[PDB]
Amino acid sequence: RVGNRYRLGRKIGSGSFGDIYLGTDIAAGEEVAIKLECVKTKHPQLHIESKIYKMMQGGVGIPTIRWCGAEGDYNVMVMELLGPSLEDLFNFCSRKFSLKTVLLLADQMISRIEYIHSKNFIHRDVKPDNFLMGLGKKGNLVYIIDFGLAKKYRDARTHQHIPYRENKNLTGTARYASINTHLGIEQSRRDDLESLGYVLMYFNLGSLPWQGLRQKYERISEKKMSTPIEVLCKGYPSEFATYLNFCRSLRFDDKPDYSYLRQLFRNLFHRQGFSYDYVFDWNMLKFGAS
Ligand SMILES: CC1(C)Cn2nc(-c3ccc(F)cn3)c(-c3ccnc4[nH]ncc34)c2CO1
Repeated sequence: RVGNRYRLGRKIGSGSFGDIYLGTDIAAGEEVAIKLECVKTKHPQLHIESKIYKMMQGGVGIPTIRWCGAEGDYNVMVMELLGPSLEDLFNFCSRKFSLKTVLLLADQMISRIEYIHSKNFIHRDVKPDNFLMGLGKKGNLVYIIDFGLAKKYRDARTHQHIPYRENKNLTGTARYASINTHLGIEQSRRDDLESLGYVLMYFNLGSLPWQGLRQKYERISEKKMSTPIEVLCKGYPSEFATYLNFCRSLRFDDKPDYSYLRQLFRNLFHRQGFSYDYVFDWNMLKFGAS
């Protein structure tokens, strides 16, 4: 048991700096997700993440916190249960998302990243595994999770942007990291959106060119810097190359034009003649016997 109304269960995976568990609400009977961090770690970070989660509450696509406290030898946070990550669905769709599905996700993922920025934070871990779909009536709503690597980019009181600086502690997934990260440059808002661009091309292509190579981080960096966007996005609509170029060229402290980025794909969504039924690839899978 955990807290007051939550029972513990399976270990379902590992988040950034912690372990994730299935939980069952005793009062309402609903299922929940629980994060546990051992107390005696010399670098405790669960409480920091929880406060960020609390700051994000009320926004679209932010998981609702049910409880957060201490039990036994663990700090504990309780989230509403959500659906599979975009990586899970990507594998279920044979690692191939249709252009319509990619654009549908892109619109929401940009707004999730914008909302976090609107709360003075940068995610710094933008990857498919950190986007989870909702459940039930929210089955078409993309959530954003795992604020363990998040970091304030402007002062809450004055909005003063953090200074341009060297940050060589490579933090985040290498495959989707911004080139600025590889060059040991402090991440800013442009870096979250640049990482998202690599995610979108990941969905389009099925694998990024710098896949399957401390040593590997340098190799990924070299291939990322040796890959022109024209080569990376060859065969796909120009908006993806336009999106990446806009994020890469964005100034360090500049506020991104989120609306322009979303409209890039929305206009392409309309021009391609796609229905807005909000039907994803995984809603079209067929099933049967073995
Ligand atoms: C394992 C990982 C790579 C990382 N991770 N971490 C969490 C998590 C859970 C509780 C919490 F308090 C903080 N994080 C979940 C998570 C899983 C299921 N339903 C959820 N709802 N909200 C979050 C969430 C996942 C999923 O993907």
